[PDB]
Amino acid sequence: MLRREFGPKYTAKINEAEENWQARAEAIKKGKKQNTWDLFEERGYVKDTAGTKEHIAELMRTRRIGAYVGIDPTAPSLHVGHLLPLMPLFWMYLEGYKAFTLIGGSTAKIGDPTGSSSDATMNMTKIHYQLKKLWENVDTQMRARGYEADWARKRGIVNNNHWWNKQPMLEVLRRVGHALRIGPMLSRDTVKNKMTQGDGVSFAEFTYPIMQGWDWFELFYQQGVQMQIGGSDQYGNIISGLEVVKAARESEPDPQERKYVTPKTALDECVGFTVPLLTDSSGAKFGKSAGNAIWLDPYQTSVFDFYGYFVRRSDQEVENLLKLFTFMPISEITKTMEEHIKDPSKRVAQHTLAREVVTLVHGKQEASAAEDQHRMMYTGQM
Amino acid sequence: MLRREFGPKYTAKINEAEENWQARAEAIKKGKKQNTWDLFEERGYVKDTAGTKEHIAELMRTRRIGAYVGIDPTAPSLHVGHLLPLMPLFWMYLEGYKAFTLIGGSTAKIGDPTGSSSDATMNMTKIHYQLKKLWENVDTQMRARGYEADWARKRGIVNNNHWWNKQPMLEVLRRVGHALRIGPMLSRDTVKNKMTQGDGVSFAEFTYPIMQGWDWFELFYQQGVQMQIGGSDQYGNIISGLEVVKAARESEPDPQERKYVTPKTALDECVGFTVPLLTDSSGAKFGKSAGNAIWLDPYQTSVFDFYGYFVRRSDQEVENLLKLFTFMPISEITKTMEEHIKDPSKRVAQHTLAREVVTLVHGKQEASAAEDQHRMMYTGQM
Ligand SMILES: N[C@@H](Cc1ccc(O)cc1)C(=O)O
Ligand SMILES: N[C@@H](Cc1ccc(O)cc1)C(=O)O
Repeated sequence: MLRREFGPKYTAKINEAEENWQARAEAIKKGKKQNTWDLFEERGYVKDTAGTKEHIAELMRTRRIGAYVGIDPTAPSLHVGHLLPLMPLFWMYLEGYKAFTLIGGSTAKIGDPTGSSSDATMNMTKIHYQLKKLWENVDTQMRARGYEADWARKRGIVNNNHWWNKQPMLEVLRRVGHALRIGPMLSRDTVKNKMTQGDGVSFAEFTYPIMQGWDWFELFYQQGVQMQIGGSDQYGNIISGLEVVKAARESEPDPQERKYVTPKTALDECVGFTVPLLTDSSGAKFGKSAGNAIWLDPYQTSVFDFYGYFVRRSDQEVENLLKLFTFMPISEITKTMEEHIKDPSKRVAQHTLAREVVTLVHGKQEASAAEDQHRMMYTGQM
Repeated sequence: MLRREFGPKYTAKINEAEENWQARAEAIKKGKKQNTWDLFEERGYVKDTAGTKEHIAELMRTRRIGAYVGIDPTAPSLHVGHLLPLMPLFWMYLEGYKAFTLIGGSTAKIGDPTGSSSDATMNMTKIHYQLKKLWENVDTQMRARGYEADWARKRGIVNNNHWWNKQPMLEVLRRVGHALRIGPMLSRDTVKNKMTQGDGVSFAEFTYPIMQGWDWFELFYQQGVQMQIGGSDQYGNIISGLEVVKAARESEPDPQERKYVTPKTALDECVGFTVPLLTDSSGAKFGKSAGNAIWLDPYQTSVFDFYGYFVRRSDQEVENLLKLFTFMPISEITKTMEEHIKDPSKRVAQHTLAREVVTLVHGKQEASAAEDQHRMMYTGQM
């Protein structure tokens, strides 16, 4: 598909960015530079892919694509469980892609089927605040990890209420509703599970993945977003989302828009993947400690208790978590584990994980103070 | 539910209309006047009811309700098959109810699952034209059948593009999507038929009865329409429509609107019914002659051929069709059949049916000329 028209000044910068991206692409082809896709694989972020690995790898190599993660504001704080899909997104941002965190302002009212507006508006506000705060810390870490400035690197926070507040139903149905079949939607475990056992599925719940697909269409249209990264349970939604985006791009009625939105080549298609489901060996969900989430908000979970959660991670899982939840180069993680196995009881690896994650969420100062506290002769049980 | 506020002049007329309606209601209770519901039963219009017969009868007795029939403009002309659901609607209009023919301008693009916009806009225009023309002939017949003027009697033509062009999807999902379960929607023959055999069901097709339900909500809200009359195959849609309307009325967030839209009493609820499926004893669908519809448009089906269709109706079915497709009092139909059985070969009953239906669709002059032609010594085969 053709690039849209812009002014002469923006255009020059876009061309230079494309030239830079292609030098990067050739460096990857020659093996001088690791493809961010191969980084995803090496660090353990890839569970399921919508699109082949080879497809996604070559898209990532050849194009400075946009990617996104959606988050439904179902509570006033994010918790550490939310961090997992965000990490590969943050890596792409560090690498100079365009990366978006979409707040599901409208879609949280429908609710993602499993597997008051006063409060819901407050939650939206707080999630936006927290994502802005976290994105700022990503910038801090970008700078600390030696990544250079890049004009074409982009981050954003989008709320899907931007289109859902007024998006006509008729248009959605006409642009994608004829293309989407309910059999495949119904022939997916999440739907059959909730219908056979549980209290059935509402039309709104049934429609949720169509709305999430239209979200992706809106991000593709507006920001060139070709990739969705999803939580471990989002594979089905990503598959449906791809169908919705494809239908929408193929049904664009204006021939002038079709030049920009209708795919012309194989790599114009959208792609997605999901991150692993993280549990410990006792079955505990990552980010749950006792009957409680480990919140990013210090007013819900103290920094000390946030650090505590990570310092208590098992020796079995800690290397995997260093790869997933830090921006440490693999060589640095290898050296940490080398030190750690000299005497695991010292919890070198876990203190490192804690320091790195607290540093990302709460900053280096808070991280240092929390570490000091967790190295005192008494630290609680718990 | 309370009546909305109006000016002092309109208000007085509404009160008088209500007083007149209540005198009528009491006349029905005392057996001086036939309930229009019992007229429906006597003339053969009732197939299935959404709501009990007793419910619908008492609603009709006690309230000057609004009723509607929806027609999807899938072709440039209506045909005589369309007349069947319209006839009880026209009877209500004659009796002083409020009666609407809704054109499915937006919903024809989705298509009612079974059991170009240049052309589709042209079809919309032509259907509106034809319905205006037919409604005018209803007025003519109203006057010829001795019905007196009534300020509160009302007819209208509405196109659902009036709301569908801009109606936000989010609002529809929030107001009725949590209340509607896909199991009952899926556990209906039309859906299972088209999914098991046939090429499946699109999301748009699956959503069609929700849109038709919102249509009814819009007509309830705007015009006090509590009744839908449907074609023989519309029972499932009417049941779903009732659920959508109920959900919408119960979910109204504004307490000032709830006084008007949220039901307070048993008779505030909506109701519907369907008309019979008409076939002859050879299995031919009513209004199909050879492989062709009998169109209301003289440019597609000549008046002579329209009359011809009715004059050829069987002796077995003709009394039933006189009741369904004419405004003849039962006593008049009884006298016609009395004359007819003296010598059926003269086709007295069928010429009467033809005259009456042609008179409604094409006018008395065209009816007279066509009868003259069909009484010539040669009339064609066919
Ligand atoms: N469905 C995702 C969140 C999400 C919302 C909107 C989107 O467009 C994408 C993702 C979840 O709840 O886990
Ligand atoms: N579904 C009906 C037509 C219709 C359309 C819209 C309505 O709101 C009601 C009825 C049919 O095609 O037979």
